Amino acid sequence: LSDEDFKAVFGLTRSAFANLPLWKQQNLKKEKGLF
Repeated sequence: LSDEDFKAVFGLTRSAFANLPLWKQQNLKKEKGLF
């Protein structure tokens, strides 16, 4: 997924995602079915 696609899926950029704690990233990926 490119940045725009990622933002379309997660509602935030990959940078904003990386700005999140890794457990939050885990939960988000698991939530959005991309784990």
